[PDB]
Amino acid sequence: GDNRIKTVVILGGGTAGWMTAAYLGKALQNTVKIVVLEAPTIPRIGVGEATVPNLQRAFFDYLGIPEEEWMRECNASYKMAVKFINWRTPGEGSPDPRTLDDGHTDTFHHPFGLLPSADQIPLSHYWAAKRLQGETDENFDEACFADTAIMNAKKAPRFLDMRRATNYAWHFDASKVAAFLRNFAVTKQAVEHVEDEMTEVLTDERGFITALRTKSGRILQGDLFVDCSGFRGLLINKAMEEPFIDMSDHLLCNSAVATAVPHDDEKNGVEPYTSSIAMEAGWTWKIPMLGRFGSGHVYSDHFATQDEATLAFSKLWGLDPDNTEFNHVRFRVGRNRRAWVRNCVSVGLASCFVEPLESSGIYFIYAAIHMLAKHFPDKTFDKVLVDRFNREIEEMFDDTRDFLQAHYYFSPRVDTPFWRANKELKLADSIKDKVETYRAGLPVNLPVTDEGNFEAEFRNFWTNGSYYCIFAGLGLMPRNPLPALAYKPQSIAEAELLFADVKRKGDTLVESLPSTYDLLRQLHG
Amino acid sequence: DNRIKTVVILGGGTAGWMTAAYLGKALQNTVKIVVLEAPTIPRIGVGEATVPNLQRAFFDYLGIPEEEWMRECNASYKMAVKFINWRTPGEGSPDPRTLDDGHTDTFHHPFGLLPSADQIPLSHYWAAKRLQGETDENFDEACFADTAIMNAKKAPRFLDMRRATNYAWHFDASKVAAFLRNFAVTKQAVEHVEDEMTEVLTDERGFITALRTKSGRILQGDLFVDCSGFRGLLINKAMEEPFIDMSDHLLCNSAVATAVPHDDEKNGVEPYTSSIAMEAGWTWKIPMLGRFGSGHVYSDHFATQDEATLAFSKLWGLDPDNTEFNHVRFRVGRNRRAWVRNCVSVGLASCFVEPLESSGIYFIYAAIHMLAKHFPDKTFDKVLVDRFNREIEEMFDDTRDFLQAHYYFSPRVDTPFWRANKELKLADSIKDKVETYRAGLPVNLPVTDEGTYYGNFEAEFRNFWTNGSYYCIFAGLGLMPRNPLPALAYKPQSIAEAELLFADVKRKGDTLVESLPSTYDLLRQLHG
Ligand SMILES: N[C@H](Cc1c[nH]c2ccccc12)C(=O)O
Repeated sequence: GDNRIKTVVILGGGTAGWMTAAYLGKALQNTVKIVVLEAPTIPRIGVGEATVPNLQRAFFDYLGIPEEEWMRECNASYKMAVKFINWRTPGEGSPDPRTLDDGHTDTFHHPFGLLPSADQIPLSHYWAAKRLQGETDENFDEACFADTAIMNAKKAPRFLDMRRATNYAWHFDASKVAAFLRNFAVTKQAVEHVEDEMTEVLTDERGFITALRTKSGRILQGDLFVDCSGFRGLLINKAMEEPFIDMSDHLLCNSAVATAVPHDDEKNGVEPYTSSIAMEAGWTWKIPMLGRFGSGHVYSDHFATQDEATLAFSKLWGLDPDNTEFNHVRFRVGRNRRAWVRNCVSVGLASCFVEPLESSGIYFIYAAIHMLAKHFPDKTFDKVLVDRFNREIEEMFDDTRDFLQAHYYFSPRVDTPFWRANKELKLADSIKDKVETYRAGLPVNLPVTDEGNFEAEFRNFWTNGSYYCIFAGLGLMPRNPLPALAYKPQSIAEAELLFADVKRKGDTLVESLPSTYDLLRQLHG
Repeated sequence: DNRIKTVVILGGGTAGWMTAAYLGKALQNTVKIVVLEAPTIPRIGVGEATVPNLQRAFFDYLGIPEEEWMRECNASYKMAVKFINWRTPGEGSPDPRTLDDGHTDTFHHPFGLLPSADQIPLSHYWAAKRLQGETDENFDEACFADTAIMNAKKAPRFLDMRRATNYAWHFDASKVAAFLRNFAVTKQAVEHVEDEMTEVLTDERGFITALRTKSGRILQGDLFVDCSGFRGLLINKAMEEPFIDMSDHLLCNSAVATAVPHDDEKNGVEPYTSSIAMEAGWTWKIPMLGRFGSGHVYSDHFATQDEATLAFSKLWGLDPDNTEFNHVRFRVGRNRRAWVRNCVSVGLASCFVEPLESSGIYFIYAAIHMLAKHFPDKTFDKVLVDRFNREIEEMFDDTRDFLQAHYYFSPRVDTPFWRANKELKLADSIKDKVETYRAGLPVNLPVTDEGTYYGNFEAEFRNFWTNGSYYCIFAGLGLMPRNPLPALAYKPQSIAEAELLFADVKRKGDTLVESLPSTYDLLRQLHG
C-alpha cells in the first residue's frame, strides 16, 4: 500500500517556518505537499540576528543557494566571534571597556578558528602553561587565534577576490532571510503560502491533529504538523498539552528590549563580530550590518523593570528614551518536556529558547529540521523515531544551556543583585564535570576535524577552544599546567613555532585584508 | 621539581614492552623506565589479531616502519573477522553449514567506514532492498568490496605495495614483545631487570615506593605500571583493588590453543581471522606464513578441558595426545578502578574479554595512550586519575556489550551453552542500540572520513564500534530492522544515488579480485 505522510502543515512563518518549509521541500523530493499558514506580517524594525559557521554548510548548501546570493537579499555582514565587554568589571553599561585590577582591557573574544596541535595537545594548553608559569603576559585570544588581530583592525574574513582568510559566521535581518526563503520555497519547491490566522485546531479521538481551520474558513488537512508558532506553542503546548519545562533555575534573563541604530560606516568601519556588552541586570548585543547595527538589552525582570531596562539601554547608545522605536519581548527559557508529541513537531521558539548570548537560535532550527528529515515518520508514528528525535533535541539544548550558564556563574562581578544571584544558581552536573576537567589542565571536548560536516559539529558542538575562550576570558584558569607538558621539552618548542605562525599570519593578514566595510560595499551590488 | 623521575613496569610481553616503548617516546627521556620481567620460558605462538590503527597510533609514533616489525614476527594481513556457523546447530567444522534460506552461514566484519548518500549510510539502502525482496545479497557483500577480495584470498596491497583496501595484522605476540624489548633497551635506554618480584613496599598512604626482586635488589620508583597479567600482583594483590567479574555478560572463561603447520602452496593464505562456532564456544584461526594459530574459547561450566581439547582437536583432525596444547583459564571483566594511587594497570592486569573482535592489543594501546595524556606529577591529582579510570571503564563496557550481542542474537539454541547465553541480561546501553537499529535508525553514525578516523586515535576512540560494525553483526546473525528507515520512502533520487554506490562496490571488488596478488604471494615477497 502507501502509509506515507502526504501533507505537512507548518503553523507560523519567519525563520523557523520558511527554514522548515525550504529544507523539507528539498529533503522530501516533492513526494509530500507542504503548507505554511502565516498571519500577515506586522512590520517590525530589523533588530539583527547572529549565527554560527555551519549555517552555510548545514542549510544553504543543502538547498543549493550560494552564500553571496542570500547575503545580498538580507543586508548580511560577517562575524568572526562574539566579543565580551565589561563582563569582569562592576558598574553601569558602556560600549567602552573598563580597566581590570591588573590594568588590561575588559574585552575577550570567542572566535571560531579551531586551534592547531603539537604532540596531540592543543595550543590552548601550551598557552596556559606559559601563563601559569609567568613566561607570557598575552591573553588566550591574542596568543592562540590570528582572528583576534584581524578583528582588532576590523578587517574582513575574505579578500576582495573572495579567497577565504579565516572561519566566520553571519549577521543578518531575520525578516528578510524569512522573505528570501518564502520566495525560494513558493517559486522553486511548490510550497503553498496561506496568508491567514488559525482559529481552531481539529483533533481526532486519539489526540492527533487532522487539520487547522483558518479565519477565512479554509480547512488545512495534514498528516504531520510543524509548530513554528513561537513562544505561544499554539499546537505543541495549547492543543497537544505538552508541558514546557521552565529553566530559569539555570539562566535568569527572561526579557529583552531591542531596536536598530543608524551607523556611520565611513568613520568607524564595520566590526566583523557580535559584541556582548555587560549591564547591571543583564547584557546588550550589538550586531553590525551595512548602514546600521541591531542591539537589544537582555535582562531578568526579577532584577529590573522594563523602564529601568529601557532607560539603561537608551543611556548606553545615548538614545532619546521616548522618541526611538523599541521592541519588547518577554521570552520562555527552557524546552518542552518533549519536542515532538503524536503528529506535532515543535521547531524554533515553540520547541525551546535560551538568550542569544552565543547565537544559538538559527542553529536550533536547522539542527531540529535536520533531525526531523532523518527521523521523518510514516503514518504509524513509530515511538522509537519520535523518542530518538526528542533525545537529540534535549541533548542539543541542555548542552548549549550549560555552556551559557558557565558565562554567568564564572563572571567575577558581584556589584548588583543580578550578578550575585548568578552565583546562587545550581550548575548542571554536566558543566561541573567539565569545569573540574579544565581545572586539572585537561582538554574539554577535544575537536577531531580539519574542515572547521554538520554531523561532526552537532555531536561535539562546544569544543575545547570555546571552553578556553570563555573560562580564560572571564579569568578562570586551570589550577596548574597539564602535567604531561613537564616531560615534553621538544613539544614545548614545537608549540613555540605555532605561536610564531599565529603572530606572523595575524600581522601578514592585518596588512593584506580589506576592511569589513570595503568587502560589504563590494558584496552589496 | 615535583615530576615523576622513575617508572617501574612489572611484567613484559606485549603489555610491558608496548608501555615501555610508548612512554620512552612520550616522556622524551626526562624519566627513567625500568621493566621487571621473570625470564621468558618459551610458549607456542598461538597468534594474535589487531585493528588497523596499530601502525599509525603505535609503530609510526615510535618511528618503526611497518615492513621492519612484520618481518621480525611472522606477520600476515587481516581484512576482517569471518564468523562461521554462528547461526546453524551442530559440532564445530571449518566448513560453513547452509541456512534454511539457502545462504552459506558465513558473514564478515571488515574495516573502513560505509559511504553515504543523502547523509544515510549504504547499510540502510541495503536493508530497504532486503526487507522489500529487491535483493538476495548479504549486507557484507553489497556494502564492502573487501568481502569479494577476501572470498578470492587476495592481498590488501599490490606487489609494488600500493594500498588497495583497509587492513590490520596477524602476528606472533611473543616475537612482537621480543622485537619491542630489543627496541626499548637498545634505542630508548630502558633498563631490563630479569628477576621475579617478592615484595611491594608502600608508604603510610599505601602508595608504592619500590619493588624488591628475588636477587634482593630494590627497584625504587614514583609510578608503577602493573603488566603482571591476570594475577594483578600490584593492582589486585598489593593495592587490594577488587576485580569486577562480568561472567553475568559473557560465559567463556577458558581456552585451549596451539599452532598448526599449513600448506600455503595448496590452500593459499586467508587474509582474515575466522571465528568458527563450536558447541560450548568458538575457535579462532589466525593465518601467518607457514602456519595458523588456533584456540577453542569455551565456558568450563558447559564443557570440561578434555571435552574442549577433543572437540578442538577433532576440528583440525589433530592427534589429541601428540600435539602441544596451551591451557588458559582467564578472568573476564575489569578492575573497579584501573589506576589506584601510583599503580596503573595495563593489559590482563586491568581487564579482559575473549578475543572475539581482536580487542587485546587495542586495550593496551588505548590505556598507554591515555596514561601519556593523563601522566601525573608526584601530587597525583585525583581528577587526572579519575578521568583515566572513566576512559578505561567506558572503553571496556562498550566492547563487553558489543561482544554479548554476538551471543544473545545468535539464533542457535541447540546446546545448553547457546541456550544459557539467552538467559543472561543485556546491559541497558546495548538494549537501547538494538531498539534504535530495529526502527531502521543508524547506531553510532561515523562523523569523520576514513583519513581522520584512522589518523587521529581520539576520533576512533569516541566512535570505536560504528553503524557498519552493528550491521555486520546484527544482519550477519539475521537480526534485521522491523522496517526500512521511513525517510527512504520519500527519497527516490537518494535510492538511485545509493544504486551507484552498490555498483561502485561491485566494480572495485571485480577490478581488484583480478589485479591483486594472493595473500600468499604478498607474504612470500615480504619475508623475502
Ligand atoms: N574502530 C573499528 C573497529 C573494527 C571494525 N571492524 C573490525 C573487525 C575486527 C576487529 C575490530 C574492528 C575499525 O578499526 O574500523
